[PDB]
Amino acid sequence: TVEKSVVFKAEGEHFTDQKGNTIVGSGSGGTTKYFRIPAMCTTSKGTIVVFADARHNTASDQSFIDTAAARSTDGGKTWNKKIAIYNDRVNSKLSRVMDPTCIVANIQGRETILVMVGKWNNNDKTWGAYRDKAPDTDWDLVLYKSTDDGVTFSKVETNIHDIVTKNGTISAMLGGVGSGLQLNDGKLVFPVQMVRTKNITTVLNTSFIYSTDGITWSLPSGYCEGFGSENNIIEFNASLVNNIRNSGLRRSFETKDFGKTWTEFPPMDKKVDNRNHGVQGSTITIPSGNKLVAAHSSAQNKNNDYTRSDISLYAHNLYSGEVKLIDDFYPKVGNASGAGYSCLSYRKNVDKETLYVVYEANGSIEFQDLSRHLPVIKSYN
Ligand SMILES: CC(=O)N[C@H]1[C@H]([C@H](O)[C@H](O)CO)OC(C(=O)O)=C[C@@H]1O
Repeated sequence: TVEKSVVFKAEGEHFTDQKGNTIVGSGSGGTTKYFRIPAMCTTSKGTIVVFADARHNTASDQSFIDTAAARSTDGGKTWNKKIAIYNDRVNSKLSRVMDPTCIVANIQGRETILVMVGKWNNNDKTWGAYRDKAPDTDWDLVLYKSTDDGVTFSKVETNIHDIVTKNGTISAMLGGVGSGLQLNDGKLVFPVQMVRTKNITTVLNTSFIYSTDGITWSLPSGYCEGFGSENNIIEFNASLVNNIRNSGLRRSFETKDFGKTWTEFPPMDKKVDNRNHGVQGSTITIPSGNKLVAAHSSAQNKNNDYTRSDISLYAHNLYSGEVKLIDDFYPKVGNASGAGYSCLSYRKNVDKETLYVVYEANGSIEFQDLSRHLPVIKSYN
């Protein structure tokens, strides 16, 4: 409901910690240096909540990171900002909570926003390098919830570290990045990515965790293949269908038996090319009369490298398999330090439909209202 705004400004934000002290980052004036990995959830009140890594010192994945949250009640025009989740502060160089996935859901009648992030403290290498232990002792996956429309967040005591430990073949697990979903039966579903222990031949796999209450979670028995593992899931006739990052063409599989076996989903499989290395992308459904349409954002990556230019919106005809570029909403070369991620959010509140996007823009997170494209996306079925 603004057409375009900056949510978090690289070298332009100041945050305080739990005691009220400023967090002196490496940006000019001690600001947070860089923002990455935006996740957006919109509530039934019309409130927009945006999470992102506040990477205080560098754009690097292995650095000092807190999860920042921004809340807008005026359609994305102004943003109220704070830290939603603080890292443990064991190591000032490496302690981090990162890569948010959010869900807005009604759980037993209460509208709740959930945010899940991975947490590390002493690991100095990329998470894919730690495959000895089940799970890695430095890792954890933490879940916070808000029941007051995004204003306060508190930690949820979960059985997630236990189901991973009981599985015995997973070194670490992370959300798929962006947003999860609530199924038509009420269950919460987080798409997940997992690094398997060193003896499993596949390093990475994709799957999901599910819960009825947000507290006790379960893993299905099967695994989808991994590719670039960041992924989202959509519900389509109670198949669950994911859409996975891959170097080159994105992949899409379907489960008809709730996570026991996955087979390629032709309407979305290999339809968008993100070229070299791959990028995270956001995929959601939009109802169109009694049919569904899948809306998707990811980078065109015209330079075929880490600059991941041209973050675009696509519509996927779930019936015919046709794909159409609806809008290249950020038609710029990104910063190779960390670029190209995005998150879509669609909501219809009473009779008002909104389609919003948040994305990485040279270290900052930008917001755009894309609702003007809904007629065109809704026609693709
Ligand atoms: C936890 C973590 O490392 N996440 C990072 C992810 C990961 O490194 C890669 O998917 C290999 O596993 O890569 C990137 C990236 O811009 O490509 C950003 C994420 O923050």
